Amino acid sequence: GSSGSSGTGEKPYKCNECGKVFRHNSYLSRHQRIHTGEKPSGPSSG
Ligand SMILES: [Zn+2]
Repeated sequence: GSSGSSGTGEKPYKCNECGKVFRHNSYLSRHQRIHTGEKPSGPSSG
């Protein structure tokens, strides 16, 4: 799971939820999606 307070990769774009690394942000943002998604707790955006 989340084993590592701070991770350093060879790419400027790396996921924190899983840890995987990507080349472009687009792929990162779209990917992170698989993580996000849950009941609304606090008002962030609307
Ligand atoms: Zn991820």
